[PDB]
Amino acid sequence: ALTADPEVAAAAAQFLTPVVHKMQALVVNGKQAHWNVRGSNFIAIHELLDSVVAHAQDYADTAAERIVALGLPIDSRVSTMAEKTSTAVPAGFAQWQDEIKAIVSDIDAALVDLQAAIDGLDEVDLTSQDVAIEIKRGVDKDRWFLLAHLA
Amino acid sequence: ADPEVAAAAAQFLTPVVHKMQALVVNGKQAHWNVRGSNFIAIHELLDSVVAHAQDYADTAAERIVALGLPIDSRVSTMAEKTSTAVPAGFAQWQDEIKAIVSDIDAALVDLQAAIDGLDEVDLTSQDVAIEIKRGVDKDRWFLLAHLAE
Amino acid sequence: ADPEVAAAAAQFLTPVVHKMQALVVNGKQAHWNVRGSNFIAIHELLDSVVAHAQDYADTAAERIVALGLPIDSRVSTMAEKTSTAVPAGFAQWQDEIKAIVSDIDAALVDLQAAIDGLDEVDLTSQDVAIEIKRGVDKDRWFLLAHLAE
Amino acid sequence: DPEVAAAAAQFLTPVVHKMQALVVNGKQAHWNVRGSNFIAIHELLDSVVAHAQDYADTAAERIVALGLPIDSRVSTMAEKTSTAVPAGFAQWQDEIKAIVSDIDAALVDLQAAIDGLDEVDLTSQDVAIEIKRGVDKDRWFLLAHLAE
Amino acid sequence: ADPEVAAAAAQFLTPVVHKMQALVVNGKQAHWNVRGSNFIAIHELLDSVVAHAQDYADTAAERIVALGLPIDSRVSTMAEKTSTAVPAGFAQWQDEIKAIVSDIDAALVDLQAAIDGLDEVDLTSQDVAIEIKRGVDKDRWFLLAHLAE
Amino acid sequence: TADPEVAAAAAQFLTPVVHKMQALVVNGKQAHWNVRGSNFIAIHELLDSVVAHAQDYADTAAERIVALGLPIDSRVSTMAEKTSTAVPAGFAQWQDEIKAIVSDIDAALVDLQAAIDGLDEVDLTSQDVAIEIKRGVDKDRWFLLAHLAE
Amino acid sequence: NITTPALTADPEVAAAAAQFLTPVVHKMQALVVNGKQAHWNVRGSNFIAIHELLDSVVAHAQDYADTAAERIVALGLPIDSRVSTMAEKTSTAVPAGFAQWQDEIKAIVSDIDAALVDLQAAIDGLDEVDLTSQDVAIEIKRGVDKDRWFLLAHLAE
Amino acid sequence: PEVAAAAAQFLTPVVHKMQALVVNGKQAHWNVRGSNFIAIHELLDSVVAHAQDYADTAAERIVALGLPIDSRVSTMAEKTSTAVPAGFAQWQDEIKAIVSDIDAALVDLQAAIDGLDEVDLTSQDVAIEIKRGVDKDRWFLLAHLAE
Amino acid sequence: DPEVAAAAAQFLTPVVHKMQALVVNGKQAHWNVRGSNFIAIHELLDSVVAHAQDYADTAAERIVALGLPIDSRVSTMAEKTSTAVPAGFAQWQDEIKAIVSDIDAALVDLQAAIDGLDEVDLTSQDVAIEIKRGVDKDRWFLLAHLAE
Amino acid sequence: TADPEVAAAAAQFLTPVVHKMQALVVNGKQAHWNVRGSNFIAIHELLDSVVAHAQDYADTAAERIVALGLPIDSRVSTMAEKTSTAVPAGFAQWQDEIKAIVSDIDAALVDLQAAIDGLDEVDLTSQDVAIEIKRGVDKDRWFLLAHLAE
Amino acid sequence: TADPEVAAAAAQFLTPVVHKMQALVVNGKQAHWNVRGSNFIAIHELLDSVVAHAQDYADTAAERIVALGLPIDSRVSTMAEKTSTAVPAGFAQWQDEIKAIVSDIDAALVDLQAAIDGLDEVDLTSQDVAIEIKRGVDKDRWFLLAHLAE
Amino acid sequence: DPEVAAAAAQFLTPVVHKMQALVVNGKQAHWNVRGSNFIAIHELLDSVVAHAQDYADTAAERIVALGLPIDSRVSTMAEKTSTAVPAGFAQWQDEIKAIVSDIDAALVDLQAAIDGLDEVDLTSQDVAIEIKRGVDKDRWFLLAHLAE
Ligand SMILES: [Fe+3]
Ligand SMILES: [Fe+3]
Repeated sequence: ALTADPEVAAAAAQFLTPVVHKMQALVVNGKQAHWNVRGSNFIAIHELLDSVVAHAQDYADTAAERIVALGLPIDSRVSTMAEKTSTAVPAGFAQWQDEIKAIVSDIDAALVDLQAAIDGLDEVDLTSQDVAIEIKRGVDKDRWFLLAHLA
Repeated sequence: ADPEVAAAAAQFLTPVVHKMQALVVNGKQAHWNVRGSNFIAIHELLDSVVAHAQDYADTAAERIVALGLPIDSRVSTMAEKTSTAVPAGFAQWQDEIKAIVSDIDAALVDLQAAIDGLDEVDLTSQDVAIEIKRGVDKDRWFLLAHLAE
Repeated sequence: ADPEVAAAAAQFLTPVVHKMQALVVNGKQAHWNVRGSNFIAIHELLDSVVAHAQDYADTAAERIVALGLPIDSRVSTMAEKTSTAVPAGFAQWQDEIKAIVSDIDAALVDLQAAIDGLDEVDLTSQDVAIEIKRGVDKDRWFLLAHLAE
Repeated sequence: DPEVAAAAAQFLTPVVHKMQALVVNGKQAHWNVRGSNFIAIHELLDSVVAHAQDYADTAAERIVALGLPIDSRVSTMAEKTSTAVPAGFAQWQDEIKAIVSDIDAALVDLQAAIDGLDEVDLTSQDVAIEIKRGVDKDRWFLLAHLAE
Repeated sequence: ADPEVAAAAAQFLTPVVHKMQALVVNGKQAHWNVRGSNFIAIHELLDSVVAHAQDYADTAAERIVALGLPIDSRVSTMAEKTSTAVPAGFAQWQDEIKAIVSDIDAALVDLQAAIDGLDEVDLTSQDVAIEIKRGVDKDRWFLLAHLAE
Repeated sequence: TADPEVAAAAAQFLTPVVHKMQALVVNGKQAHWNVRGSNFIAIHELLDSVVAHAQDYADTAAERIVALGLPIDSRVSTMAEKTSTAVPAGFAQWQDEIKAIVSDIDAALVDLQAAIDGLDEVDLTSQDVAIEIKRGVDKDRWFLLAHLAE
Repeated sequence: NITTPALTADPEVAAAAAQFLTPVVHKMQALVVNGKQAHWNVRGSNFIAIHELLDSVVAHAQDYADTAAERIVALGLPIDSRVSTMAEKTSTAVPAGFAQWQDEIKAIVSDIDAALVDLQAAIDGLDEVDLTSQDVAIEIKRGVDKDRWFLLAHLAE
Repeated sequence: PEVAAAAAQFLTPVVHKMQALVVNGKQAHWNVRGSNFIAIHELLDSVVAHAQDYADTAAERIVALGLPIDSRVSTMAEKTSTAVPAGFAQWQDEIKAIVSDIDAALVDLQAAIDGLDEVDLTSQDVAIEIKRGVDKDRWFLLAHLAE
Repeated sequence: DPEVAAAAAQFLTPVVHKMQALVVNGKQAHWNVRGSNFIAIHELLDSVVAHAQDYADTAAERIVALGLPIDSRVSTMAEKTSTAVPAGFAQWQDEIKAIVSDIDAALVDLQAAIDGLDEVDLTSQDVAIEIKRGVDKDRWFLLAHLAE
Repeated sequence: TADPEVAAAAAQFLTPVVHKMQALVVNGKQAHWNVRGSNFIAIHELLDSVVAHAQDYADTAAERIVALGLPIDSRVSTMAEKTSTAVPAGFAQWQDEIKAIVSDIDAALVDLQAAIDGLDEVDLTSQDVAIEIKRGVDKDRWFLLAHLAE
Repeated sequence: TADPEVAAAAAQFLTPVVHKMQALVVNGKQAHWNVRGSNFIAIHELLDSVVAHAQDYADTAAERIVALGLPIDSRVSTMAEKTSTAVPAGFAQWQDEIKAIVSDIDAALVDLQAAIDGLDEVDLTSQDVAIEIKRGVDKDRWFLLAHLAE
Repeated sequence: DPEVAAAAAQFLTPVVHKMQALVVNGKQAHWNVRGSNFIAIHELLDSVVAHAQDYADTAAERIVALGLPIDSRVSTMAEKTSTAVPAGFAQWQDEIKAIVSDIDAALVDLQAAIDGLDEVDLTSQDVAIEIKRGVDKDRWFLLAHLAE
């Protein structure tokens, strides 16, 4: 996809690439939490986590395709993703409160990156900014549904 | 209940979870970055490879957990245990297919070991491995038939 | 037919029909009577268990009938052949879960014996028992996961 | 008082037992039915079973919503119900007569629930009236086959 | 017509409209502000209670309008005729359940009054109240079972 | 982590949106039930869709507030203090129902436009919620109003 | 052979259903035919809204005829709703050709009014006799009362 | 007016007979008895839903061309007759009675196809489509008596 | 014989142009219609547009299926068609009359196709017949509103 | 190394299954069109369901052989050479169509059991394919034959 | 009382169409399973759609014959005597699968046109069946052949 | 402020015209496309067409909802619009290139709308941004085919 302004494409890649890596990692780590969660709220949190993962897969895809449509590649191979990301999700079985605290922590780091994209794209490309804004609304809502459980 | 039955099954199935889950991530990579004369049909087919891979990853991982054992499928553990030929950047559809087929071949090696090895251990977990192997053998053919020429 | 092939399946699949269909009735009982902080999630979870049990009971019974033998699964015969831990009246969700898992664990013994017993005799009926065991093992995990810690 | 909750359980409890028993004995007929009408009757019996399970759930939960438990364990249900459904294979005409006989007994309980709840609780009465409309229709779909 | 039939419908169903419509708004209040260990299940359950209450308000109101009489359920009038135990802000789920159960109990008084009052007047409008009462009694149990023991 | 000031300022802009939208649900139903006249079925139906949109908008705005970590007071008593309606008490011709609901919508549009201008310097994510609500509300207003054009 | 289960299990309750629901079936079934006539022939400024609203009134009337008829038959007595009988037992204000939508509405409401009289008589006559059949009449009266309002509201005020 | 007139001449009998078939097929559906009850009760409902569609299609064809249709119950009854029994009947007899009503409708359908042929091929297509469906329905019914 | 394809192209091409034009001009009437019947007519015109797009597709694909190109570019379509749809806001009665006038012109061409394909290609003729059935019905749905 | 015997065995054991399932589609359609008598609608529909299942089993078996890298010859001419039907050439009573279809099914079950036996030692993934087809076909058989238990 | 000529003409002109469409299901599946090369997935899928359409057309044309009171013989053995295919025995490139399929479709179209012309004086209802099948087959043929336009 | 509605009409009007023209020229390309990618490109063009028709409706109804008419008659649309889509049969690479060219022109107008609405009306700006996001994506799906 060409195109007209290499500066617009370069800004989208710069601000949206970290969003892709963190959303795609949240699919893999969210799956881990969903399989390994235990305790009194299992079925609800098991299912809430699968929701979060479905959302994160869709956000990863939207952000990535926005980049590619502007004519730049994205490297989101597993090795790259793992170099660029970190998770607090436990290695094995864990009580639901603890999986929520871990997922909320990964969500918090994605939000830092989404907010950086919103500010960064504001004077360069409002169309790519809108992608980060839409992702941010969905993630802020997921974060509330997770965290409401701990209050 | 024999805990070595569950542990042995987890040992056969864990590589399948790691490889299927990496196939989801690396297939998305190929789905985003593919170019060339067959773009739309391959971009769509890779997405359906990915959706199958995610299901197979879920089926295998929840067999392990149903057997009572945890599964370490964190991003960090997955990268340590898997490797991909999917290119880093834009690539022609033939090259994307070849690389996804190579990742699949390595998954089929672990599925065949799981099928052989579960035969003496746990037939219900064997069946999970056969079911994933049927589906994966079919994706492999859909991909490879494009290069037959 | 081979007269033994049919007789082996009635013998191994019959107790699965009886326990699966008893699990529909006692599942409903738990579903109606369950109380406490997790009511809505467990009320629905149990409904899902009942729906699976009903499907599994049909699949096993219809496999037996397809091979040409009758099945006696009247209320009276089922009560003779089955037992339940589900309480008579209101009970906290933890206790409903333990009671149903107990009932499942008994079904699992009969499924595993059908899997072992069908192995050199009728692989088509063995597949029925395997397919039912997979779903029952998963329903047991969803129930049991609630009681960890 | 609610002696009003107690009346629901008295009049609706029989309904839960007979409907729930109809799910099991209905499935028995469905599996074991034979002969020239197999597929229409096998299907129709599966439809009667689905209805029965719904009615059992509606009656039971009406009782629980009022505050009283229900004992519908397999043992209690067997003690309080009887079936004419044959132990094994049987012609479609015989399965019908057996099932209609099981329906006729439930209908007796539903009518006693309608009459009994009339001066006590119209909301529970309405549950038994709803179930009786469905069970009356099921009985006709079955029995019209033998009309002949 | 006989104008006393429409008049008794409006007299006994109007409070059902006001309290069902109020339960939609105050239900949404509790749905948004609910907090604690059971959040997702209770947040969803309350949304279902709100959807039922909206349907019930509609059914009762259209029965009145179909008999030829108007209904005043503007916000101002509905606020004069109803009150709520739902808190102004964030609250634990046990407290939201108790507040909403309180509101349901007042609507139940009015439903039973309609059922009794419409019995020698209009059995078609009586049936509308009976249908709403069946749904509200079930909703009430779903909420209240979470608090039991 | 994240500026409580931003959240607090955003809740202030969105809170009137929630009260006005939730009131349009109740007032719109009022109009839906009591509307009369030659256009009854079309307008009775349009009002139902207006009510269903309004309820979604109330839910999106309120959920945005709570996602920012703040409570929302939308009890009936509070909503009645902060809102008023032109919808008649009883039976009304469809022309009069449209003019009343348009007047209620117009007042919502004032709060919406204030959210949009004010959130531009506070939170663009919250501002997008208000923009999405105003696009739908604007459209609903035209569908109502086009009827009176002649 | 045989003979066995009775087909008409309660002949007095059967007879009450047939006595009170038969007129319901004939008028509901007639409403389907005459509703379609109005649906086809309606003209004027409200054409499309009215054309469609008449189509739902027709679909309701068909389902109510079916519910009423199958209640009678389930209880064990036949129903004669052949075209010749329904025509003897029913009449319509619906015009023979094209008619403006207000006049179609008035005609349909007049046919619904005659149906409502039969439904109220059924609700009253089944009251001490068969509450299950009564419930069928109540359910139909609720939906017919609502369709009457939808039609009639158009002519207010 | 010529095409409108031809449409009215040929499709009007189709409307009357299809709408009658709805009412008389409903009668057969309620009152059918016998070893084949469920399959025939359900098959008769499907014939009734087709007949209602066919009436609606033929009727709107006439009206779209500018002529009214009188399909009130009194007019339909004056123009149609049925062999459907007044009460309970065995399914073999409901099928013979319904196939009789259908044979009558087929004669009017074929007349409409022959008569619209020099006049209006678009109205003629309505008659053909109805006939295809009604021939199929007649076969589903009649196959049951083939032995 | 290449003259089957040529006849279809000859009789179906004006049908594609007028149906495609009706999508655009009907969208125009859809956006700009005002007055007491707004929502009903705004919806009805969307439905006319959806049908017209389908008719255009069916006719054009019949031509291409027979082996011949179709020139339905905007520029060509505009040379070949005219509309009475007003430039701006108009009352619903006026939108209906202007769309009925564009439909009447489409009917002249459909009828010429039906007559012209009669001795040549009954399969292409069936395409014209099917489109004409649907457009005759649309015209009535519009016009009935003005009967009074 | 890779192993060709796994593929050749699948083709050996699954190919009769493809041809017999595919011929059942065509002969089952024949019985479906030409069936007559007291049970016509129920049998006519039943047979359509058996044909839908048979088409699925053919596809499943074929694509298994293809996925393993080997071609399948299932042209009409080849299929006709390798298969045979008891279905009558013209109209037949439903009891006779049922007997003819059950006979075609019985022959296909012989090949499925040979495939299940033959694949046990060689390729359990393909064996599974045959087991799944056999469960469906065994059940189709019963639904048909139950009508003759009379 | 029914004209024996109407039935006989429909059997005469529609029976070849049933044989050719039913064969196209079988040979189309063969092409679907065995196709290869750069357009695999798009043609694999396009062939399944042509197979489904061919099955629907087979059904429609056969049911028209039986509705008129005549049986039809579409057993595998008869269908094979009466049809032939160019679809290859094994793996083939997608260009050659398209060409083969088009060739089978061209043979069906000559029979469709013969039905349309021959039913014109006898039975317009049966001619309509042939007309409808021909519109769909002419479209399938275009979708296949346009790939070879380069 | 009627300067708002006037801004939306100024900036959104070229969007309505070029999207609506893309429907007609997109159908032309979809009908006439040929070559080794026929079915995938035939289907992709139908999807671009369906998006374009929705983008046109969204932009036009934004203008109308603000209280201004829109002239999108065929004749006005043709005056304001140009296509590079060939008159007849063309290879899929040429149709892609022609359509992409038509999409590039729409994107200039979309960008002018985004930039021009920024200080006037953020609600109409958002319409243009949403349209631009979908149009950028469709352009990529088309153009990725030509990367070799
Ligand atoms: Fe999972
Ligand atoms: Fe919400």
